[PDB]
Amino acid sequence: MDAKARNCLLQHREALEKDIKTSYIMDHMISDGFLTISEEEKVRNEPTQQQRAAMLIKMILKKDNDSYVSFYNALLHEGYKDLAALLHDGIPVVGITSYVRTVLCEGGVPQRPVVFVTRKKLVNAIQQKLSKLKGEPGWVTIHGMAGCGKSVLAAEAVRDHSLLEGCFPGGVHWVSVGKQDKSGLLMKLQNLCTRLDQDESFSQRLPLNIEEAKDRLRILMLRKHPRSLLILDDVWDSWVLKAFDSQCQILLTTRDKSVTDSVMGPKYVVPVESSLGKEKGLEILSLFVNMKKADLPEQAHSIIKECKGSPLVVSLIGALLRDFPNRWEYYLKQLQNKQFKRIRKSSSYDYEALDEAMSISVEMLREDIKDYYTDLSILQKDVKVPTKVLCILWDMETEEVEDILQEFVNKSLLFCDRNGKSFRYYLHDLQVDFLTEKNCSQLQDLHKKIITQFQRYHQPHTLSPDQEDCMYWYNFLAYHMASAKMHKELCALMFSLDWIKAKTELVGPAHLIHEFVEYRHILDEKDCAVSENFQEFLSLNGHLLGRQPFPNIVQLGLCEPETSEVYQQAKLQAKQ
Ligand SMILES: Nc1ncnc2c1ncn2[C@@H]1O[C@H](COP(=O)(O)OP(=O)(O)O)[C@@H](O)[C@H]1O
Repeated sequence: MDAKARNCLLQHREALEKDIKTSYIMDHMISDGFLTISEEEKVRNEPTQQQRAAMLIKMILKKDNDSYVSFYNALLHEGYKDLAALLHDGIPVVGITSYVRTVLCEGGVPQRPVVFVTRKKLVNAIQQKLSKLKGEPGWVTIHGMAGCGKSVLAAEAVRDHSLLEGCFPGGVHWVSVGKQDKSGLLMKLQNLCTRLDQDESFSQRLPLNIEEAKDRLRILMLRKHPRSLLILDDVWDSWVLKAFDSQCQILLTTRDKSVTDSVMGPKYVVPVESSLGKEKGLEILSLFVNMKKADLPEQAHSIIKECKGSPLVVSLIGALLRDFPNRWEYYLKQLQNKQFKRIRKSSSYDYEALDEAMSISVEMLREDIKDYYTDLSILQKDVKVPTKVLCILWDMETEEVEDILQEFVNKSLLFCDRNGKSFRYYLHDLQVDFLTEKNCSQLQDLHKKIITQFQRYHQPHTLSPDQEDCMYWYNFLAYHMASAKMHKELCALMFSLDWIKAKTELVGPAHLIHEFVEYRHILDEKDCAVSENFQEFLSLNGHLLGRQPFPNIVQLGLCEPETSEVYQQAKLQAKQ
């Protein structure tokens, strides 16, 4: 390579080694043809994250100008903005540019699926509607059935330099919404407000209710993110859309086109066909198995027919065929002879083919990871979970956890959004439904497992927002205990001035109040009454909690009726 390049590479090596995770970086470099499979295997055998990184950078140092740029592009693709900035210095000569790769990563837009086929006519129709917004507020709605590929479409539509530069110089921000209640949407809006004001030029505290969050979003889009697009993935209710109605440009996906009825301004719509066509389905298969479409066996056309146009199902089956290469007849027959049993029968969706594909794929998991996949049945819809949460669940180190999860990801059984060093894992809604149904009888014990494992790494009072899993536990500790039916632990957590103080000072009272209401049904008569004590203490004082300067929770508790357990706890602390 160039002298600029090497000096620059050699110069930033320790910075690179320190921070980069190599797995998805190498996936890109392999695809670009600048890194071999044995080179990957040699890197993956290094015992640690940094030694994997050291090994790779050593290999790249003995490599041409194009590898540097490929590696540069993997860094942007994977969210290593600041490390790539240091490599920009030494960049040699060699619709998706570096600009697109950085803008989308910055906005948290999902990377392309493991295997990806173009859908040009749909992508162009979305881009055409987005180009009609002309720097003014408006709504573009992508609508169609669950799993038809809307979110992949929305991400591809913005994966374009001219559109981005010409229409949205302020960038794009992706919000994963899904089906939400008020406190669920609030959690999403709080996280969004944090993302949109990183340099902290506006309030350090979170919005504490939907009205405040709507207002803060309005200010951040006006003052920080003018001429930008907000992308809302999977909106179920028109009331949710009103929370975002703040003079913005919005692209959203939905199963229900009527979600835009409570909202005003320019409205454009792109219907997505319920089924991927035969040829595109075959193309997905061919890319998974690495052959030309015309060289596919005869079973391929039958398999596509059995997949009923669902790209998730086609992908599950394609990954199986890649993994077990001469079994086309065997897997066609399993798909035709459907053995899986849906209890929660009907839906807004035909599960038949997805259930069977999931069932076959899960069955073929090598035996020492089958139980790990079962554990993921406790993952919720529309929650992207940080690696650390699974380290805790499995008592394993980060490298080992991430390796196991990549095996699921590579089989389309799991998804991973990468922003540089931060890794977050999620399931498609339809996969949550499958696991919940498959493992229904284990679900309580799995929820109990996470609480048991959490209690060896943390204490509730030990939780701090610098750590990557912090908000997961504030948001979902009570949820998991209640799902585990662990009434004792739930009471010990929630019937606590300390917990109220800690949680309200971060996120305010609203979710807490909802958790008291939602989980009260698992409690005996005695604890149910104390639940109500705490709930009314929070509702009474709800305007005060989480607002700086923070109220004295002991003083507030001493204003509760003397029969109240809140008062009795407040009395003890006052003395102590
Ligand atoms: N263009 C595409 N090429 C390859 N796979 C796709 C494509 N679109 C969707 N998929 C597959 O289908 C799954 C579901 O797509 P997604 O966009 O999440 O659907 P929806 O948002 O409509 O529920 C993805 O995780 C991926 O496996």
